[PDB]
Amino acid sequence: SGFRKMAFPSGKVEGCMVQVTCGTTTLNGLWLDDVVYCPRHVICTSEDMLNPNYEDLLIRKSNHNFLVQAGNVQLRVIGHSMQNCVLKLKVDTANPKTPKYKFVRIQPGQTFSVLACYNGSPSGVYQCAMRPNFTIKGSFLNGSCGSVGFNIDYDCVSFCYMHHMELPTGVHAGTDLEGNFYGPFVDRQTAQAAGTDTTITVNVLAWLYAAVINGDRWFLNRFTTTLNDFNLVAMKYNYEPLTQDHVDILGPLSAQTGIAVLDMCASLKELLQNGMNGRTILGSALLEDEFTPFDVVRQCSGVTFQ
Amino acid sequence: SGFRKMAFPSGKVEGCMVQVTCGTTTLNGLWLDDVVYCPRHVICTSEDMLNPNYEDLLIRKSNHNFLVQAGNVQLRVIGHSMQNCVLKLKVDTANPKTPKYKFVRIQPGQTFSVLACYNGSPSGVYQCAMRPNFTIKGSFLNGSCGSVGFNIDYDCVSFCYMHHMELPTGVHAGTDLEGNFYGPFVDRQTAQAAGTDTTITVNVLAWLYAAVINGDRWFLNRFTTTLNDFNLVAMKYNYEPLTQDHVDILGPLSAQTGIAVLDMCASLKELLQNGMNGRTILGSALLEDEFTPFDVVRQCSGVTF
Ligand SMILES: O=C(NC[C@H]1CCCO1)NC1CCCC1
Ligand SMILES: [Cl-]
Repeated sequence: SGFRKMAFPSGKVEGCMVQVTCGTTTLNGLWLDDVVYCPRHVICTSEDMLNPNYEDLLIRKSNHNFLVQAGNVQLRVIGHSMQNCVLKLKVDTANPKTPKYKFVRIQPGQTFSVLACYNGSPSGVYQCAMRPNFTIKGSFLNGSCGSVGFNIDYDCVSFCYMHHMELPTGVHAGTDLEGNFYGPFVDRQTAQAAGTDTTITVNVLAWLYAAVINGDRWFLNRFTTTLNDFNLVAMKYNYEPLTQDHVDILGPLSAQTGIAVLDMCASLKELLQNGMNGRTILGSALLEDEFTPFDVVRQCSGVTFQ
Repeated sequence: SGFRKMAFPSGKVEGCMVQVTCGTTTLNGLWLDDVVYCPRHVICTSEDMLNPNYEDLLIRKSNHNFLVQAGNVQLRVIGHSMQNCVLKLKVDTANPKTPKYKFVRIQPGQTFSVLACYNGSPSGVYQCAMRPNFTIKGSFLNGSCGSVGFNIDYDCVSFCYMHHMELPTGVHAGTDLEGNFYGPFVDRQTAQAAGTDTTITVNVLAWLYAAVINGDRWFLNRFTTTLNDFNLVAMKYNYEPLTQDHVDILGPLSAQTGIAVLDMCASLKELLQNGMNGRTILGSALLEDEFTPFDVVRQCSGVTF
């Protein structure tokens, strides 16, 4: 039993991290097979920050303007190309530590692990979610660009995020491993701001189901709600609307606990109205929204504590 | 910027985990050099666990009674012995992925990373604190025994914890890697309860410093206090006493922020007496106590391995 923010074991990703330097700029790259992936903004100088013409800057680079270092080894770059906002450096050696891997673009609400790195070396691992406003609430310092987000479902590493920048409110933005930004952001230093963020309702509901599995019952009630009435209330607290898709996703947790999804929705409406009254749920005095239905089933027993 | 509960990268430990089976029991072992470490309770039947005589159970066993699997490879056990509540299985092959390591016993208040494992496969990593009552608040299912906890210093892994059991309240108890329990626990199926727990004051202060570094400042005030005055308040709230060593350890953060420890102590006094008055700190409505001063400096400085 117990319930914790849990990251994937980072080892398979650790063996892929390298350092990339171009000019005076050093950041992280991801070395899979014979390609190193990194943010294309590595090729910018100071006057290129507002309105870089990436095609123009890249054509001006030779292979030997890129210093790539894997531990103590220099890897020789033998080719370069750009894909959207990611740079792809061809090197003369395939990474012998390359895991089984794939690239996946995720949707808001999904969770993943981040391996934060500086100078091609891992600093730490933690769990994040893609926020509804397409940002992530990370922990990143200068030098952390090129750090990646990943899942490991069943021996294969699914890469879903690469870190590019910090926005003015202190939240983070980046791309998939095909170089497409999450959300409306661009790799320019022009003024940009995240939209107002909301709470990931389906994830909160999942976490309430986790609480019940771990033996909490204090927040349950005898009421139910229509889906529509729930949404009208929830939106007044800056909660995301719950779709029928979301209702379906919670069906297994519903069945394992014997509490219907709209039954649980009524608990959540009550909690938003009353607060916790000095109590906690699973070690929090807030409603947690960074655990998916899938995370909860994976982390929990298949036996409820009644 | 930003601040998260962050584990050490687990790769160096992932390469050390194996599966150990004795009779019908499978759990995890730690393979370092030519020895596999695991909980001694692996050898017990259900009946045994009520009142075990480990000495007697162990002499009765031989090498071939222990099945050690590292992925698809069977290790040959060539010897066995017990040290406290840990079993040591000598194997015919040194682990070629053995990292630079040592065995270290930690103190209550200190944090570490747990690599939760099942059937010898790493499953998840998370950061824990050793509670004042010597439990950890972990996340463990059946098959997790023998999972380990550790810190990293440069390239050196310090192993500090091996998971043995769950207590009735859902908290967890285990040993150091020399088999000595943390806390007043024994490895048998009998009635055991954790003592009443306390809050780790120096860690709360470190977290308030992390909040300030990240621009979260509402709880700061013009006041200061004395160790004596604070401790009298704190002890009233089941907060551990703040020692002078604790104050010295916070010195780096006090200097980096311009909030002196006793200045920050005055803020924490008010939070205890008054609550958070509807606010949050670093996205929490509780006072978090599972980050050490060292944790905060490391995370906010960007130390690497
Ligand atoms: O439908 C999903 N995301 C998009 C929604 C969430 C906020 C508004 O739009 N599902 C995610 C949660 C479960 C795993 C992925
Ligand atoms: Cl997704």
